[PDB]
Amino acid sequence: EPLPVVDLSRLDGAEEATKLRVALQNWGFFLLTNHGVEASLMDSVMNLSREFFNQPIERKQKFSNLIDNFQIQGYGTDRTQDQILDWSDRLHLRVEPKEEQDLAFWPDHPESFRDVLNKYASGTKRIRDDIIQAMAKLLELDEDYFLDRLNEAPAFARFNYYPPCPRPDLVFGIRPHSDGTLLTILLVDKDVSGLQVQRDGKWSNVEATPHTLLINLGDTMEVMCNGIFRSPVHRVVTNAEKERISLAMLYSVNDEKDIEPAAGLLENRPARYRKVSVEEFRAGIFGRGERYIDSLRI
Ligand SMILES: [Fe+3]
Repeated sequence: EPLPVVDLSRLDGAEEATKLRVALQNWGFFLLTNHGVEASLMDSVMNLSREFFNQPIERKQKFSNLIDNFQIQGYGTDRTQDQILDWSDRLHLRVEPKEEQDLAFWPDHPESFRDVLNKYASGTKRIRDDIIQAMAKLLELDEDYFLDRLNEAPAFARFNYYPPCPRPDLVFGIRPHSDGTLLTILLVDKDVSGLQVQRDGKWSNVEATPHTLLINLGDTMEVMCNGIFRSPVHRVVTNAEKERISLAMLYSVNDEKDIEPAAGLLENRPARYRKVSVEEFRAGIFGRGERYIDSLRI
């Protein structure tokens, strides 16, 4: 079976909005086409990123994360826990709110890197709003339910470089996990991403065609939608033949309210998840064998 394709051009109107529902229900991931981000900007994100990661280690470490919160920023794969078996180099940048940016962690070379990221992040923010408004409608909440919870909310840019692994094995790479976000927007450089999603025990490949985006909702959305849609467990395996690049835009909600299923979804529909503080939600998704939001089922 093929990866579901969702056309942002047509996301109003039952035909394409229902395609989104059957993709959220069956795959958890979907491929987004006609999303309004120009192809040459996506190319630049990928190419300038590759250029940043192919530098000598000394240049990259000038942006290395500092050590004295949970969401570490800068260059490295630390989480006294460097993640050697990820087989990956990483750059993590807080992009939103724009006020809270810290340019000491943004690469100054290639010269365009900052401007290209900020340009691409304006496009994915708009995609986030469109996707999330469609979902509110699917949930038969009103258009702007989440938009209000998305004000001054954190958004991170996670850049991944995966050099080839001569000895691929499942102990290497990104291990099975669900995202903690409200929404995740992923940009990959090639038609081999290594990204896989577990559906009813089975792992399926998630591949992007040229210049499309891979979207999934995270655990924040699953609690808020009372599990009507589920945050998918996924992993990124290693590759012996090619190098790979990706950028994930990681969209969370703000500190204001608490994380609980939407009241408008609760008498024949009891709440599947307990309410908890955004501060306790963060600590639990960063905080392991068992999956955090399971401990919220009740
Ligand atoms: Fe993930």
